[PDB]
Amino acid sequence: DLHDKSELTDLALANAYGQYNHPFIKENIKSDEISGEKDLIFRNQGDSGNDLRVKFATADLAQKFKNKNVDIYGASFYYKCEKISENISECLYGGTTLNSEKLAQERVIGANVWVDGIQKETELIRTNKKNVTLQELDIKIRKILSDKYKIYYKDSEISKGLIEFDMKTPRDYSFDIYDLKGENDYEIDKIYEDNKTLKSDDISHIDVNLYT
Repeated sequence: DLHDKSELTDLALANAYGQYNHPFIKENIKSDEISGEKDLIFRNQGDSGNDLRVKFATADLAQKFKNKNVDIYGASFYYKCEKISENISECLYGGTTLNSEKLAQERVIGANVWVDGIQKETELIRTNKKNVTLQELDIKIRKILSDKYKIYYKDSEISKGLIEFDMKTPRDYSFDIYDLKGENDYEIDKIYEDNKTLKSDDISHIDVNLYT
């Protein structure tokens, strides 16, 4: 039972359309500043000079990355992002991996895609990270699905969709693309606050099934 796009508000759709098409990506930056037990602050490193607040589910996660060089890839937002200082604060959940943890060669993952059961062109996503967040993978697939199938347009035909990430062992992860937790990003993106990370070389493939 997949959620229908009709259940979403115009604001939820517009927010999803914006964030999945414009991921926040930063390579090799470092915060030695914890805020509110569970957040790391990167001053001046958000978009357009803004400060970045990266939010984690736990103090242990924030502490793991404190004073480490990291790469960030995640969905960013402003509304309800807790103020840091005088500069504008931009936020993101998780999306964080150690910059030193890199593969010997790029991993390219293929996604088989179907719309009403009809097979569409394979989609390809890639990473050089030894450990990659599930958030990054999800965003890279939703970006292509948005580009090609307009999944977050209000009037486009797609009304249901599931993305499944399968490992080389019997373990998978999945996202129902219309099961948004709220209409604002600060709530929607909490699905990434666990900073869930997968070993890139243990990922097998991705399945995308969309329906009208």
